[PDB]
Amino acid sequence: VSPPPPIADEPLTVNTGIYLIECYSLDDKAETFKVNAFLSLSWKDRRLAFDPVRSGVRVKTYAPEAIWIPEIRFVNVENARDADVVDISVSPDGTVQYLERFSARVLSPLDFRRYPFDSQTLHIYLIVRSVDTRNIVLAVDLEKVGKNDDVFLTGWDIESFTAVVKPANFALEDRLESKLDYQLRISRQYFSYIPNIILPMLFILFISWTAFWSTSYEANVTLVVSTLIAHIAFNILVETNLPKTPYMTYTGAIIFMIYLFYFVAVIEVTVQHYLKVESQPARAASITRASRIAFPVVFLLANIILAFLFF
Amino acid sequence: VSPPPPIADEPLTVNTGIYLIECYSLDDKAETFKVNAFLSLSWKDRRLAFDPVRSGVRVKTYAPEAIWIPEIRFVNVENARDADVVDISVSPDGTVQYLERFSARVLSPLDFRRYPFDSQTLHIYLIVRSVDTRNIVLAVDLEKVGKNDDVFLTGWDIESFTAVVKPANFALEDRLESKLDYQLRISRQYFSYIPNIILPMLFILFISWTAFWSTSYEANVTLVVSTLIAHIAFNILVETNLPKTPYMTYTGAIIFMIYLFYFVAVIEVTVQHYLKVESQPARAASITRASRIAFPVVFLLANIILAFLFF
Amino acid sequence: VSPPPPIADEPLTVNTGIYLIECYSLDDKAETFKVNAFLSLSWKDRRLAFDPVRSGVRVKTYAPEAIWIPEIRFVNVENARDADVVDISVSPDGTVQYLERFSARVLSPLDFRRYPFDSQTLHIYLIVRSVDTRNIVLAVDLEKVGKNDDVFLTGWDIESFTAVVKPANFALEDRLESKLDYQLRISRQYFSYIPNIILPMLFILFISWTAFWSTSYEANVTLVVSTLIAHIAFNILVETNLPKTPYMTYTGAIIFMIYLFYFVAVIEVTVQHYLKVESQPARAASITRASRIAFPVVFLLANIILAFLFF
Amino acid sequence: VSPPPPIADEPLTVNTGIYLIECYSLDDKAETFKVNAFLSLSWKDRRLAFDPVRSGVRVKTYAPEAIWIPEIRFVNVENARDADVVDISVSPDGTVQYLERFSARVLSPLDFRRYPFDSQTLHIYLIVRSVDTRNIVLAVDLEKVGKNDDVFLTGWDIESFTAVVKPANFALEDRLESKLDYQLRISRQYFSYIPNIILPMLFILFISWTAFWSTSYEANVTLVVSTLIAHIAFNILVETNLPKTPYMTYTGAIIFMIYLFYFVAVIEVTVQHYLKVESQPARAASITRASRIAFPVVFLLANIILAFLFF
Amino acid sequence: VSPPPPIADEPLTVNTGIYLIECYSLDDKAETFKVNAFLSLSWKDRRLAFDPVRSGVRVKTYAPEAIWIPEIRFVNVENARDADVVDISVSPDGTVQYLERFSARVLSPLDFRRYPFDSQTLHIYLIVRSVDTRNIVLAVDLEKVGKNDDVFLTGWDIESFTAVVKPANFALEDRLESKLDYQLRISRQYFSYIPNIILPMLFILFISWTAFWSTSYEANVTLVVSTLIAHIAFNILVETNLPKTPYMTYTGAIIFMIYLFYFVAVIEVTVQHYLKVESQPARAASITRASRIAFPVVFLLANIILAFLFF
Ligand SMILES: [Cl-]
Ligand SMILES: [Cl-]
Ligand SMILES: [Cl-]
Ligand SMILES: [Cl-]
Ligand SMILES: [Cl-]
Ligand SMILES: [Cl-]
Ligand SMILES: [Cl-]
Ligand code: NA
Ligand code: NA
Ligand code: NA
Ligand code: NA
Ligand code: NA
Ligand code: NA
Repeated sequence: VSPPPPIADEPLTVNTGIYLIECYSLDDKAETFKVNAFLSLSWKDRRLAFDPVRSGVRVKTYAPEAIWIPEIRFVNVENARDADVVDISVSPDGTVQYLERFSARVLSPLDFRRYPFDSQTLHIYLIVRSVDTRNIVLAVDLEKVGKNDDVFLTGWDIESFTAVVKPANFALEDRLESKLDYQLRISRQYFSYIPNIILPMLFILFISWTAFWSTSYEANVTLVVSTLIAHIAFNILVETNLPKTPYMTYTGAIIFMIYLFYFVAVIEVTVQHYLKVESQPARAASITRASRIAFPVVFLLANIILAFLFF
Repeated sequence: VSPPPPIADEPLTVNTGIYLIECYSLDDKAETFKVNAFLSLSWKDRRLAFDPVRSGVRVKTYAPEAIWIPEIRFVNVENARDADVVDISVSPDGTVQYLERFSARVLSPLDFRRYPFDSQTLHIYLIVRSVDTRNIVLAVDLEKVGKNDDVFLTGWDIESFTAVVKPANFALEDRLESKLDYQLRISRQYFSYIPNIILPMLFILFISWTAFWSTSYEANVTLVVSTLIAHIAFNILVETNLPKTPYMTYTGAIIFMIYLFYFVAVIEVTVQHYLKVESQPARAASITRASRIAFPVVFLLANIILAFLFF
Repeated sequence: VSPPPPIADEPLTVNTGIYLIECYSLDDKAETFKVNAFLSLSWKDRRLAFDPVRSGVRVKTYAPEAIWIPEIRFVNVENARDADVVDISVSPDGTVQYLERFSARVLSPLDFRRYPFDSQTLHIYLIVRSVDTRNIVLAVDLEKVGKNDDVFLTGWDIESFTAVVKPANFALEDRLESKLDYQLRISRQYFSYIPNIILPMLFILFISWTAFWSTSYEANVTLVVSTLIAHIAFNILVETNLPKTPYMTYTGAIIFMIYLFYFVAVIEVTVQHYLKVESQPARAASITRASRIAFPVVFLLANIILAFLFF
Repeated sequence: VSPPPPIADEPLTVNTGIYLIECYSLDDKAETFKVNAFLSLSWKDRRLAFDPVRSGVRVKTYAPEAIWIPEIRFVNVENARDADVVDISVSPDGTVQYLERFSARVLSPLDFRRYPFDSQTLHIYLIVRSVDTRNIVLAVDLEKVGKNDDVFLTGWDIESFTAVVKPANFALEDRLESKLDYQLRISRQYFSYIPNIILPMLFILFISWTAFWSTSYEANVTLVVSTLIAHIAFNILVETNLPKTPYMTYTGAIIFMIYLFYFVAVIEVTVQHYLKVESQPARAASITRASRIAFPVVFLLANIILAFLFF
Repeated sequence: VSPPPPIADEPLTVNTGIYLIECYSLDDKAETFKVNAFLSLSWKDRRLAFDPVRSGVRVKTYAPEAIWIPEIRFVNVENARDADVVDISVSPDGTVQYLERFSARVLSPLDFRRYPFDSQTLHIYLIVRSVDTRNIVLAVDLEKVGKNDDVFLTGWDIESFTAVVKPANFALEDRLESKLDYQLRISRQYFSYIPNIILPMLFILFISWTAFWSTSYEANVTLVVSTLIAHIAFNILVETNLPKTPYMTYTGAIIFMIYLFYFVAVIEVTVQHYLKVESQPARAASITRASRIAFPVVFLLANIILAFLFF
């Protein structure tokens, strides 16, 4: 089969629409998500036109094999989409109405800078390669772009599913390609991070600061070192749920900065002891008393500065 | 092939039934379960009707290709179901009896609020898209709905497998859709959680409270900090078996609240020592004596309040 | 094609046989195992009978397509078996001899009560659905049931591979189903558990009891708390290799009971210190001296009681 | 199609050859390895004979479907090999030269007794089932057996890839089976084990022995218990990279024996303290002084004995 | 179908080109990466030639089945590539322009010597086996070799994608083979390693050195042993993200060497205590004072030596 012939030299417009059914498995480490939706395509093929009076019927159904169907592919998919044809319907003028149900693992990158208080724009790129007979251009039928109300992405809030109506028309391997951008705007449900990582991490830090109300070196060493290891466990736990970024993430920055607080606490604890042993507990008392105010104040200000830089 | 013709303007009723053979792999993190079942379909096609005297036979068997079969899909499945046709049998009046054995990974969300003392309703949604010739409506043939006696879902108790007999008939992409709700009611086997997580977690908490019968700061610091680290390991272990929820789970709440008890124990231990050093062991004795009653009482009441809010 | 016709009203007997070539991947958590075997089927179809004198051949080979083959399925399989036909041979009387090679992930439940000193009976269920023309019944040709000598299941000892010769006939969706039970009897190789989990776990417990020969509270607290944490690690390591059971496993019971020994050791250590501080070291000495005998004796008797209840 | 006809009662010889391209994914836990190779087959089928003077073409090419091809299977594979036909060349006498390139997950058992200083022989078993027309026997055309130079198996050294030229001809389910043995000899690259597990494990053990130059019970308890916990982590780490064996592995034995050294160190530390408290530091001094020589000497001799038994 | 006939004895040149659409999943442990590209093939088949005047058309499209297509395979792929034909276009002279979109898991080895400051050259090898009619040789059509701007390999910087224009022409199983080398040059984004592994690891080491400003053996033992355990946790975390190499990696060397610093710190701490107890605190003071300079200086020089050997 060959593509439909042009009336004049116009390109063939394939109207598209994606309707999300099931949306799942957003892998932060892999920067992938799995989709399960409807793909609706529509184009005019005059060769398929018929008289509704003479034929009796208002629409004609065809098998994919019977007629010409545009080879529509997804750009950022991992493997080729799994698709199953729901319907192919021709109206008297030759307007073909294709519908298929598909599933694909889509590879759209993520910006972890404000993690876990981040929002993402997932992309689904539809593309079409022009044949030698004629150039094929994509379009968005906005009435055929939507999503189910049940559509739920675990640990995420789905904000919008829209399409950038003007396609990107460009050359690739000496043939004209028409790309379309479907954007799924989502925002992370940060709630669980608070009682599971953030608050536990702050509690262990404040426990390390009880060393500023203790003269026992052996007890302080235990307090600051033990809590530093729990902080190491939280750093490891966090960096497992995330990929290696060439930039600093919000949680990454807080986690990193807290190491400096542990390091300075070890110095204070060491200084206090050296001074006490050197028979200068008065000077050690001044340093310990100051640290009680300095550590919370510097922690609170440093956090104001970080939240400011990141948001 | 085309769909059966209407005697009048009535829609075509496809009677359905799901009989679960094997139910398995309930992933709490993914909110998926795998199923292995029979899917039975029954509809009347007058074109297939025959005389049982003239033809000799009582029923006629057909290959799927020979006749029209309604396109039945599952809504909340992950990928398209794996199905294999068991039988197609036509009765003299034209009543078709389709049977297929399928497997699918079903995506039904879970409510972890009362975890691990939760009960779930897993859903299997059957759907059908109306063709242009005529509208297709689903029905439940209750005699062809069930579960095998052997059906076991590891770590769960299977309560019931029923179907909401009235379909959800609605419009989608300008065509009628008939959705059916098959509900699998299950309840978690919480027993293992008690000797593996709950009791070990309570033992480590009570061990931290032996610091209220000790004047040794060095020993108390070790007792409360060491047991706090074991509590962190239990928090990590628990949050691995579960997905990130935008709400508080029952175990999540208890685990979180227990951090506050560790934090207040560190404060008491610190106050006792400061007072002893400040040569006020009488006042430190009053606080330590009070804590011995306060901590268990507040723990017991806080737990009564939590169990009340959650159940 | 249609099934063979009955000489009288008798059902059609399909003689079966499974011969294991490779047996592997027993997942304790999933209660699955992978199998790679031959499935052999034999039934009489009089329509296929021929005179060996007139025809020239002793046996005739047919492609699956050509003749009627009974639809045999596995009940407890996860997904449909992967099968490849080795041979189809018809003798002069019409006796068909089918052979295929297959692989399947079989879902047979396990009894972890005596873990890791448990024995299991894995099941492979063959089933057949009767058609409208005639009822189909399964049989066991014992000369065609066996296993290769090389057959090895990693971490397990293969005891026997037999079949329950009388099928389990029952009605399902108003049609006769003939089920067959192939049983693979295996027993766990517990050897590794001894130097990796059991002996390390006992060593850490005995180390906690060296606190009964020490008056140093700070040292005892460290001994009992540190070893309790290593016991938590062993509990976590063990519960990862196993699924969540609604019953107590043997290792689960020992692991649980050992927590009580750690809890009572913390109490003794606390009592000894309180008494020493209260200037009653004579009474604390009596308790410590008693504990030295009590703890090993109660541990040894409690273990005799457990081994008795479980074996 | 039928198998080629004989000249006499001679069996049909299918000449074989395996040429490894890619060798990878050696799973120690699963005792599997993945292989991407060429499987070459050759047999004579006089029925395919042609005159090139008349046919124009020295050799004739065919699609697998067009002619009879022996059903050659692998014994020890997990699932059926993924194969793609490269070439089928038929010369005028009727000699078929079959080429395919496949990938398979071969299941060949491993001997971990000398781990990580072990050498393995991985097996790839080719098999063929005789048909009723005539018996089929396998052969090795040594000119078509080899491996690529680039063939690298991560963490292993590939020594040789050879075939046992004489097939194993045996009876199975009353039909001749001709099995061939292809052997891939490999030896583990033990180097990473030395700086990652062996030396770290020895360092922590020697650190525990610094307790023989310390009179501080509190410090000794910390030294021996802390280092014992690091040894538990190394035991856990090692047993994760390995399956549960019914025998003792070399690393398993060293790891196990080291527990006894920790247990005896705890006894010495306890004895020293009891004696010091009992006002017998002279006797405690004798035991501590002896331990300084005993522990390294017994460790060194025990290791000589183990290396001797294992190698 | 047969291959195109030669004008003379020249081989058939198949011009190739790979253009990467998406590049993903670089597994350091497995030494694999997944690719999704275009594969373009061009060769002349005079049998397909046509006059543009007489035929009207400028180019003729064909289905893969209609015409002869060279069997191009990838050497270092894991399983056979997933490919889907985009276009086949024949010019009047008989020049075929084939295009297919494919996905494959490519197995190219990695050099972890400078990890995580390493650069890699990933390879994609295209190969072709000569048929008996004529020899087939590969070529690089540089205008049809490239990558998309969006191409992102998580945690890596993509430097270049080029092809070694001269193929490797060699004999294999008595037929010629034409191999082509496509090289993807990438360099690791080491930035995340600094705040997550390197700086945390240095902080814990410096904390261990605060023992040189403390006379408390009990506190020093805790400082050096606790920080040694956190270093073990970093060694384990690092060796999980990497495969077992027969050479020393840069991070591996630093991690290893740091163990020696912990071991010498334990010795110093032990010597200081022995001397203090032996009533020689003056000599212990000299050693402790020296260690304060020795440890940082030796650490800094040893690191200069390592960076020199590795870079
Ligand atoms: Cl696609
Ligand atoms: Cl479906
Ligand atoms: Cl099956
Ligand atoms: Cl019954
Ligand atoms: Cl029946
Ligand atoms: Cl095979
Ligand atoms: Cl390939
Ligand atoms: Na078409
Ligand atoms: Na149909
Ligand atoms: Na059949
Ligand atoms: Na064939
Ligand atoms: Na072709
Ligand atoms: Na301590």
